[PDB]
Amino acid sequence: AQNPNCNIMIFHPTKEEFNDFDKYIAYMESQGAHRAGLAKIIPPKEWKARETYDNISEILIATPLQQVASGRAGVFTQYHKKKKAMTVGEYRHLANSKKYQTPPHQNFEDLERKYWKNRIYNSPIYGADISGSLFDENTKQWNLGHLGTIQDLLEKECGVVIEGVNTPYLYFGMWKTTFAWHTEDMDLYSINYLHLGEPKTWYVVPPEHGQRLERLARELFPGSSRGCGAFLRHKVALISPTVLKENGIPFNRITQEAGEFMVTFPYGYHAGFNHGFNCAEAINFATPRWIDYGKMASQCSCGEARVTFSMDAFVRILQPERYDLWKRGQD
Ligand SMILES: O=C(O)CNC(=O)C(=O)O
Ligand SMILES: [Mg+2]
Ligand code: NI
Ligand SMILES: [Zn+2]
Repeated sequence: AQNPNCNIMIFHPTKEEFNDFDKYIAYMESQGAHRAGLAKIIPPKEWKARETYDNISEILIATPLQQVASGRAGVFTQYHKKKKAMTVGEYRHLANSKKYQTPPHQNFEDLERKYWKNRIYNSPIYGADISGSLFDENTKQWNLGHLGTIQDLLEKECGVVIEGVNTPYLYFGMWKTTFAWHTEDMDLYSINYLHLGEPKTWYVVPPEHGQRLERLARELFPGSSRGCGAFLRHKVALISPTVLKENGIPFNRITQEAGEFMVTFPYGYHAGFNHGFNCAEAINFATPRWIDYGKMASQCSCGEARVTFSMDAFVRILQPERYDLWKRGQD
């Protein structure tokens, strides 16, 4: 078995190897990359996502989210308070202000220390889940707006034709902006490209150990756990690396820098934070190996997690028994 310790692998494809997305994903998994739940892909030195980022300030962040934390430094929830719309220009200016900017620090490790020590005492503002793309339409390789769609994958593998579309989302982050512990909708893959700015640190639990994370989360967030059998789908819970180590949860960590891709694999729980002003683009995707994960994925039926138009059809076809009660939570 490849990668038995489930370490995060880092790939350096050639421009030749970067031409066929599906085949490179299949390659990574032949080397055991999926066992970690997360891989990094450094694009060939000749590749670019677009020529410059000079004109992005006019993107609108229609609903910035102020991420308000409750709990203790290593175990907290966050609630997203909706703020007034602002442009990316305005946001970047806000991220760079004295109140919100990245503090002085020695290196990534010192900054990680400061994040976990001090996160709860500040409420950074996140521009998340904005439909759109920053890839140039002439970028042909690893263009997150030109991937084959999950609906087409399900059609090719399973023969069923469904409604729905699959498009990317932009995330504008600042220091301390946080993504809580989650897997993807329907335990899909994700791919994330860091277009510009400061890094993003990731924590990940190997898919084969995901249930151990869930068991800890039920113990750490006991009221949430009673309210919904899949409350991690709410994307509100944070657990520090220190806490994970204390409870023997297997995990890994890695820092993504501008110009790099990350791929999360089915049922790879991940969480993380932003080091400073940045912009990432991400999208979900599927492969043939995903299908069984999609069949077994948990669902939020309490009605908090409230998920896309396209997810309906995945639940309808892959989880027909759930379909009934799940759409009660989604209606
Ligand atoms: O970048 C972020 O804020 C969150 N991204 C993801 O969870 C992902 O790409 O799967
Ligand atoms: Mg613009
Ligand atoms: Ni994710
Ligand atoms: Zn729920």
